[PDB]
Amino acid sequence: SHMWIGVISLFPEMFKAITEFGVTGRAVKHNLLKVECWNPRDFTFDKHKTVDDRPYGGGPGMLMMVQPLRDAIHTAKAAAGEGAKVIYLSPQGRKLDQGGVTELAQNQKLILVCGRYEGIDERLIQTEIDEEWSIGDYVLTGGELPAMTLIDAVARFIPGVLGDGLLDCPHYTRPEVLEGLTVPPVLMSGHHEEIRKWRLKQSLQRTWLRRPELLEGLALTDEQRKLLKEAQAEHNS
Amino acid sequence: SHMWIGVISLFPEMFKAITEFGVTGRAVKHNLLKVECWNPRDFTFDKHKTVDDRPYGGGPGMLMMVQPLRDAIHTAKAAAGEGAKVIYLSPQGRKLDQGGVTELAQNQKLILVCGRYEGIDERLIQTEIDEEWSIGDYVLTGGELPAMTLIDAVARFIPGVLGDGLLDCPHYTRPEVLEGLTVPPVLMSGHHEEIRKWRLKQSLQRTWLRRPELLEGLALTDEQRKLLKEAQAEHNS
Ligand SMILES: CC(C)(C)CNc1ncc(C(N)=O)c(N)n1
Ligand SMILES: CC(C)(C)CNc1ncc(C(N)=O)c(N)n1
Repeated sequence: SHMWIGVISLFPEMFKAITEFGVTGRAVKHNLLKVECWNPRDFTFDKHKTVDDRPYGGGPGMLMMVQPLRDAIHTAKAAAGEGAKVIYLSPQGRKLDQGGVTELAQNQKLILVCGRYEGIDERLIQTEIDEEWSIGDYVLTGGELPAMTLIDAVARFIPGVLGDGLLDCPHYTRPEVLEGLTVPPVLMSGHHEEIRKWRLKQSLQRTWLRRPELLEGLALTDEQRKLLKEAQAEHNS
Repeated sequence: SHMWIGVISLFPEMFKAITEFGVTGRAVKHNLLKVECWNPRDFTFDKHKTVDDRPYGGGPGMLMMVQPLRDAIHTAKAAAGEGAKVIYLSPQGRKLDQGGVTELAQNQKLILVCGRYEGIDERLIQTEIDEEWSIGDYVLTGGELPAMTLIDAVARFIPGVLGDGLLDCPHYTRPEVLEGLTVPPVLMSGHHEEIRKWRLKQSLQRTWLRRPELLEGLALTDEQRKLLKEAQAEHNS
């Protein structure tokens, strides 16, 4: 099953970062992921191709001009056909987490609207946007990096693109000793079950130490409860 | 005051997305922000320029090979001189928010290590990395988009790049009526103080409705307490 993502952006060439490189680049080349861009600048009619406009009420910044942006959105919606969810990315949106990625990955078509300047007219959010999403509680110069982050995250769910609430365990590769630090012997034991339990215990320990609030949201298995208790006992010596 | 950011990445051309476009592109052209990239592939010695390696303990994925990555990091550190903080980006790191952006923006030099595959050897985190940071609780195919997100966020603090804990207020531009929706008359009143209070009240209302936990962390001013009370009264009709 493939995924189609329409993007509205003043800087469509930024999207080469995901369409030309790495796992996502392969997904695009293999037609597993399609990314199509529309630029509001192409929908302007004045000589200077104006894409910003002044905010009612004054203020230091500018907003995206409504007409070119609205026309670009409508063109993207026509290209998508029916069933495409239109998303605006901003810090005022629902904060993205891996559960939200999983939800968004259920869509076969998405349209991502990338804001620049101080943002977009509130009435376009009311009339054109289905959902507002944020990649995190911080402020950027534009919505393109958030859009690409979202695309990369959801692309991992497309069948063929790739070859539990806890933080990842530590990983080791060659050499066996690096600046005096050795690989945990269990990882060289060849005992698959002991290795699985070590990695799970490490993930539980790391989540407890670094992000204890994430543990509150989990219903730990019996095995996970035991390994977490073991890790906490070792921490308390 | 300018900022220098060294980047370690297998896909340095992805960084054109921030260095060639928009506000960050201007910052680079004007020498306010410098982004310098080193690619571990350039530090390999085998015929096929191998940059991945197998994890001790088995598993489905690969890790970044230690030697090319270590050598790239050391070269970046030599180029940076003293005082450069080395950051690894992963979901196991401290979660980025605007307060964390402000902290990171105090550095004149940063080195950002971008992981690919299943990540990097834990001992390199111990021996080479000063701080681990996450852009959010979700999983991506590589650390490049997180690195670019971080760069964009901190670049906004560099003097000359640009022309309070609450969500932003709604913004409006032309036309006065859009699909039957009118601009709030206060924004056309020309009354600067009434406009300021309306925007602040809207920010308080939106934060309360969408992200009430963010309000708990704020020490509201008298004015903010009053406007929030007004907005909550209007919500309860
Ligand atoms: C100002 C404008 C909203 C137009 C773009 N800046 C921006 N900053 C942050 C995010 C985010 N955290 O998701 C985003 N989507 N966009
Ligand atoms: C797997 C590997 C860690 C190498 C890169 N994937 C990744 N996914 C997410 C983030 C983040 N949330 O910050 C990140 N920095 N990197």
